[PDB]
Amino acid sequence: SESFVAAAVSRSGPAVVRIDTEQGSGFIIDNSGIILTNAHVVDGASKVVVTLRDGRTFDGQVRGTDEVTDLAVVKIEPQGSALPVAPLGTSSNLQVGDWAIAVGNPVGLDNTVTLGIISTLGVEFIQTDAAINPGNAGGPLLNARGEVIGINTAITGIGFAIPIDQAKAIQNTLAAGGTVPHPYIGVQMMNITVDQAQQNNRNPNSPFIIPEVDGILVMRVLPGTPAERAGIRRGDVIVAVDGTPISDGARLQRIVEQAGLNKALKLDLLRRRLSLTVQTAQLR
Amino acid sequence: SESFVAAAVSRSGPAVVRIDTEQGSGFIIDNSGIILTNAHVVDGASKVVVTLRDGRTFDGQVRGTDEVTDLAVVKIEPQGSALPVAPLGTSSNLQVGDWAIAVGNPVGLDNTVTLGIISTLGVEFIQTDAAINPGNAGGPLLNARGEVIGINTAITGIGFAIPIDQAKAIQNTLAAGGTVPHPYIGVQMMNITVDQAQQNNRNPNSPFIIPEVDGILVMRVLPGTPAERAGIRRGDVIVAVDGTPISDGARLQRIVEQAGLNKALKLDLLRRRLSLTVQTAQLR
Amino acid sequence: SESFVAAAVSRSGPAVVRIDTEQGSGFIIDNSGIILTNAHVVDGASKVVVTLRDGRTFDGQVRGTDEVTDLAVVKIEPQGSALPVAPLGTSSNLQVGDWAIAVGNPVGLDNTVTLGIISTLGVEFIQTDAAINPGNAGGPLLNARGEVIGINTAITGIGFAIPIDQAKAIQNTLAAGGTVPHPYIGVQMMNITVDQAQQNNRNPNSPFIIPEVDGILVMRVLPGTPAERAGIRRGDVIVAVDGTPISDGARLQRIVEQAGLNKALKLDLLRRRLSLTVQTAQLR
Amino acid sequence: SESFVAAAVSRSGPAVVRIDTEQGSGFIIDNSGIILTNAHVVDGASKVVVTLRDGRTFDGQVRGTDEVTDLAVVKIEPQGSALPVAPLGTSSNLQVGDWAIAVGNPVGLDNTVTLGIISTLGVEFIQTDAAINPGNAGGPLLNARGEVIGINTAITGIGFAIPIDQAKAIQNTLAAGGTVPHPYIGVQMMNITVDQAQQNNRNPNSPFIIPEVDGILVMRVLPGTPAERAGIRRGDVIVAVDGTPISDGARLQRIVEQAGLNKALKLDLLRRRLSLTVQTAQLR
Amino acid sequence: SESFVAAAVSRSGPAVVRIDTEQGSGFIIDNSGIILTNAHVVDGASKVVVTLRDGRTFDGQVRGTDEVTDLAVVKIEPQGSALPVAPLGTSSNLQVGDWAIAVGNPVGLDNTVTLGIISTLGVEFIQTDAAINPGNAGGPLLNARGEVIGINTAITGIGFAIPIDQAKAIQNTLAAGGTVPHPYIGVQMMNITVDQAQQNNRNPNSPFIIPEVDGILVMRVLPGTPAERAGIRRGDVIVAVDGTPISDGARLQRIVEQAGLNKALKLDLLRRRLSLTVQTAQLR
Amino acid sequence: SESFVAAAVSRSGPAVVRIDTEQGSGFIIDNSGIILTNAHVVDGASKVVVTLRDGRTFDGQVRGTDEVTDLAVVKIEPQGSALPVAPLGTSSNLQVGDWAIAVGNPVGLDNTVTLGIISTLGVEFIQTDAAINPGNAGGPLLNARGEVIGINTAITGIGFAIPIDQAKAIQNTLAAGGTVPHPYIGVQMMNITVDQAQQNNRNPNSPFIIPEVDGILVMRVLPGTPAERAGIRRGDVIVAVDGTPISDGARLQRIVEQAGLNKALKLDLLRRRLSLTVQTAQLR
Ligand SMILES: [Mg+2]
Ligand SMILES: [Mg+2]
Repeated sequence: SESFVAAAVSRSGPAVVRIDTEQGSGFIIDNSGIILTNAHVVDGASKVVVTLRDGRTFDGQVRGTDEVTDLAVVKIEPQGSALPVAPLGTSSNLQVGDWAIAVGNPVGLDNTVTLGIISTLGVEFIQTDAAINPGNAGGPLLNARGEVIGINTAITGIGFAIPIDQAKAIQNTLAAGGTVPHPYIGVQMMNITVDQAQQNNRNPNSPFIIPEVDGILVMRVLPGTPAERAGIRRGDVIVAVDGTPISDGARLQRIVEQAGLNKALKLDLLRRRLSLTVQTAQLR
Repeated sequence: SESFVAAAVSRSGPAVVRIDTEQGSGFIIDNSGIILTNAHVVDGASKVVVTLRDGRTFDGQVRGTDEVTDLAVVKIEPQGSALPVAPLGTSSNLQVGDWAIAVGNPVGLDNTVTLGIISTLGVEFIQTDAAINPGNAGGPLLNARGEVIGINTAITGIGFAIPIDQAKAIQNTLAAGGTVPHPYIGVQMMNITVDQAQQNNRNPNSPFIIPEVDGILVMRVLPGTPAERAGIRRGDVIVAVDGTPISDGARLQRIVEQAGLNKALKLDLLRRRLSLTVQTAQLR
Repeated sequence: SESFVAAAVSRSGPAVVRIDTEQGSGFIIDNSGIILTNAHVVDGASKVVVTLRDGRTFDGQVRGTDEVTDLAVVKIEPQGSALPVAPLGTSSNLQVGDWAIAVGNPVGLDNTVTLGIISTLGVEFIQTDAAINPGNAGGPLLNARGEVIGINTAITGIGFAIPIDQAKAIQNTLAAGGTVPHPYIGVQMMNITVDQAQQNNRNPNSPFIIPEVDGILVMRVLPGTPAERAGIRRGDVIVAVDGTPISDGARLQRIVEQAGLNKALKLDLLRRRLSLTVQTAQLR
Repeated sequence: SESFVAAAVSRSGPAVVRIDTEQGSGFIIDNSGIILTNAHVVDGASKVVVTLRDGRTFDGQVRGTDEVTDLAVVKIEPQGSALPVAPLGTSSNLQVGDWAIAVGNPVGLDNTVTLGIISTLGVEFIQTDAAINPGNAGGPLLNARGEVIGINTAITGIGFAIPIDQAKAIQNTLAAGGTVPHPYIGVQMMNITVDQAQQNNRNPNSPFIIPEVDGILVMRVLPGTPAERAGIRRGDVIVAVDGTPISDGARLQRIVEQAGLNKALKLDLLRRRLSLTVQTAQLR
Repeated sequence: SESFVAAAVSRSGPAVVRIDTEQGSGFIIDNSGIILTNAHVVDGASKVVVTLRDGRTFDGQVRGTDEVTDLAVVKIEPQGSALPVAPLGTSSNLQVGDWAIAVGNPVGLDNTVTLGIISTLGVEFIQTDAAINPGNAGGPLLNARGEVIGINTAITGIGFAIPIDQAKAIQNTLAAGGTVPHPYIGVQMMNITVDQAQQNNRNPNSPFIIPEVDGILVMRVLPGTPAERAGIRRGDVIVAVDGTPISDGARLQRIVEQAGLNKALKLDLLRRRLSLTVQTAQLR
Repeated sequence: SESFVAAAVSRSGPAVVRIDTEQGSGFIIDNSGIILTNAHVVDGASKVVVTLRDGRTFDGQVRGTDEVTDLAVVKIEPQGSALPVAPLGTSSNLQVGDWAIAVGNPVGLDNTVTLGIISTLGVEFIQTDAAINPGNAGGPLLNARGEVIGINTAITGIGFAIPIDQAKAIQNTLAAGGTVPHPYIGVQMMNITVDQAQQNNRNPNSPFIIPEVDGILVMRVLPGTPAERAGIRRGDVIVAVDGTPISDGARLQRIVEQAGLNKALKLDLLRRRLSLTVQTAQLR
């Protein structure tokens, strides 16, 4: 009778809510009034209005946002009949080609639904060709069974969603109104190849000579950052973190994250050879 | 062998025609030469050319259009072999998430087909993420079985279709060349909340003070309308139709429609308190 | 467990490669290192870099391109473990409405996948509503079983793909570095109807009077072509090829192709009545 | 003490008025309330408001406009103190390089003045590099002595002015509310040279072959005109008016004007050779 | 030998300086290092570099700016040979049509000079058609004798200059680093006519009914102003200042200025009839 | 009777010609048919048509162009009545503020004239606020007496003219069809200050560290130039030509010009310290 899409919607779309600050979608994940959405939906208003698909409206309190992840948590007070809940899936089970259903509640009285698949898997955003629109953003992304596997964002036609397993790791902290830790050092960085460095040094108009190595080229030192304060300059080649050699910027990020906030890291750089200690700080 | 899409197409795509005035698609709904399409396809030409998927061309007479609904009826003369017919479904059975197939015949010799789902259900347009293109517009929107459930229009990526059950109510009148009745009074109107009226009255630069009530705020009086002729002004709050209180613009529309053409309605308004009688007229 | 999309991807996505000249996708079609892609991906670089989904990189030699078809062949040297291969389907079995899966490898370490259907069938491009993006272009278009039925191009939302059976006819020639033959004469041409010619001649501002016939109107003589060299002018009506009457430009194309390169064709034209011989030349 | 500009302004700027319909400048040319301005200033309002530099306001009646010349006449009722008057010069005495002073009264309480020279002399517009602005348009253009030699228009930096001697020929008719005669036939026409016709006929993509002559090529037949009604077509070469040969479009214009309204002219044309009679009509 | 322009330049152009913060022109008005320019040239840098036409460079201290007037004063230390000085004229002697010469020193080693006239006389800006360019802005505007009558700004082709007599009234205060007083109340205001109020009240879509009077219509209440704090709303009609009736916004401005800073004014308003006291504050 | 502008025009405007290749102005400078104009007017056509203000047309031969100066020489054959000639002035006598008159002949039958002054004096272009338009470009720029002091170009409102004394130095060579020598080395170069180099080195994102000196910073090495072939790189600081120190790019240009074509220059550079020999080549 019903397609599998209409069925998944029937499972999880009741709990998809409209969110208005004076706008987008979110979804209730616990009978106690915990609601997930995007930071772009709510921030920086601390007061929102939630509307259930059934037309019940609630005074929503923004519990906190994490701009780095584009996630926020809103709480409402469960009065009267029980709040419908969307069941959460696991995004680590996704495969490219899995069905993907994007549900909004932009009006408050019905769901908006679009269908597509998982297009890419890496925030490590899920990519999908399920059309993602305003108002549909901040709503859930379901798998074929109707479980939440992600949170739509309005970021072609390809759309991005925050994997659910990332929200599930951040949810406690955001509900408590705390700051999610995001350590960084503040450089735009690029993996540099020796063929790329010799190629660079052949060009009379490259901005700077590069020491013909496999490394992490500092492309830019962001203002106000630990990297600027440590004295790092554009054109520096990062050759290793403390001891371990590196040629991959993505690996450097993971070393900085595993360090934590307010940790000193020692960097091996070429400018000459130069070691500098950077104090990780919170990305803002 | 064939997917369900290819099957539905085989059922109803024979009857999808190309329409040219010197362009878009339509479909034959009766063996006697009755064809449905959009008003935007044909109007305001009274003579079109119809081409069947099989390459037979016919001199088409536009029987009439309804611009308010975006619907038109074209008739051809069934000579020779029988005209293929698309079977009509029922749009009141649709659910969000149901499959949706948009078929055109822009060239005249083959169908254009796109696949998506029903995205929203409210003209109360069907929304679909089945890509709707020029030339594909005015063609049918099928369900998974191949029955017509709507009429594509070229109005993201989200597309709009006129539900079939609306055409089926208008079809006799348009085929006879009559005017479909569309009574209105000629106001852009907005539901006003007391928190919205107090919020409005807090702003030194709101255009006008609003009497702090739940009502229908007149946002604009359209020129040449029954509302202008009755003396209604921007900033009037409609408080009730005759007797019945109202705070919903959508409800006012339904009262005006249920009235009919050339009917006097009594409006309760705040400007002071003021009653005015409006004479419904045909929307054009 | 896996949808049919995820399964087809598992079948053929291993062989989808990233292609970089200093960018797009291609796919290995033979264990000996033969790779297909678009001409737009590679041309006019004769050296590219191929990356398999598994992260193995190869020094790719562009074997040749055919700009008219938008096809190119790249060869790599199969060292070590065997190159994964995508199985080729047959595009003459496609029907509109058949599922269509567009696979890229833009990064080199994973597939990009989008889902849609066959939208049109006529280069006679496959049209699909499977979203086709940069980086996803030059990759394969699969059927529901995972066989290659086409080659994506970045040419709405509707996308174009080169049918596989066309590549399969060109592949030997391109791999050998030869030129695919594309004979033409160099006219923009239009089928002219007597109602269209009388309609034209009614307009005081038509550029030229047309002899009120069914023919092939020469709309433009391209510079440097066999048609310019034969003396053909804009406004000429082609009435027949040698002996056979013609009113269809598409038929004229097929007569010129069946002729071959450096073949004289005799054209019957109205300007007066005038016969001219054109020497087919290679389209560039 | 005063430059010659300030002196000319003192002479004629009192009579420069502001004109508002709910805007631009004009000037009083007779103590009885006759005011000149542009058609663009006033049309198509029949009621304007005039303001003298001294702040006196008058209810102005538009007496008529001539859109072809961009001239209009406004009348006011001289009550109280006498209306200041600008003295009229003669534009046939102008030479290129003569000083030119453009005066407006956009506000109503002061003049706007700009200085430049006569740049070109051919409506046969005076060109000047005296900056001509909105509000300054419709005001007078003075010579170094302060006499009106033209009427500014807002048509680089080069500005256009209607020569005074043209207004002086139209003024009686416009004041009486009559229509100024402007006979025409309705063709965009071009002088054609034999080198230009042979050059044209060499181009395979010229719209039409031209009979290799010195003539008046009809470039376009305007819709609704005497030329369309006479059957003239684009690509016709006009070879002579009745009897007199012609190769100059500007000469043809003067023959049509000297004819008058509703006069039959016989045209010698090449299409073949063809004579057609055209009935001059009023340009609108 | 020299035109009068070249002579005036020789008189005052020596003292025209280039001003750079890391740009525009200024001029020395006193042998002690006092320099005038625009606020837009310098603000908000407190340190600039001055260059004399002779190539001497000085470390300039910005003494203060008045953004409302677009004026600033820069001081340098007169070492060595005496600073050249431009003599100041009087702008109250200007007449429209007087010659006007705009001098810059954008490079530092020569003057830029343009010639035009005084176009309008009302900050009450001088308008001129002497071309005013970047780098030429902040330099002096001379009369035919070479005296400074204004200060160019880069605010068609019409240019604006600050009259010298306004600078001369502000110069002491700016040199001392004080704030020039600019009292205001914070309303966009419009003179309203009874024909304009009846015309307004005829329009069903005017934002508000106007009490059919000659007054000062409050068009907007600027945020953060004395008018917002006094409770004035858009659509209020100001009928009088304390006691004196008013229908002219320009007159209200002069009453507020003559009041001074931190003065209470009583306003007669229609909304009903309503009196409100406003506390003048400094325009920023 | 006539202003001084009309008089200068009468002196030199007869010799101002229209130039068409299938457009702009030029002027006859010798009774033997020598005509000056801009390179932009004619190049790269070797055949033009000249029209005298009196309506005589001549077959013009382009004798050569110098793109670096924007100058060209056209020759015609003096048949019949004598060619009118414009007398040449001397641009080294110009002063800023001197009157300047720009004359064109765009139509062929009259002059276009605009008036302004000399705005700047440095190709070392004359700047003027005499409006310079298409068609007026390539015509002469006169002084108040009517002598040619420059050649208008269509390069605000400020216009550029080539000083006559530069043409007079190039004229023989261009008339003979030779190449004017323009030696260069091919660097975009900038005077660098120690405060600018320390300022640069403070910025973490400057492309390169600069050795804290007064020099000539190489900003860019143009492709295909003597500088690229000598191995000069972006970021090099030129410290001296052979022996003589330099901190001024304009001085370096004059040393290269005084060298001539195909001369070796020795450059002192910082990169380290480095000397390189550059072979001057012709600027193209
Ligand atoms: Mg889709
Ligand atoms: Mg000017």
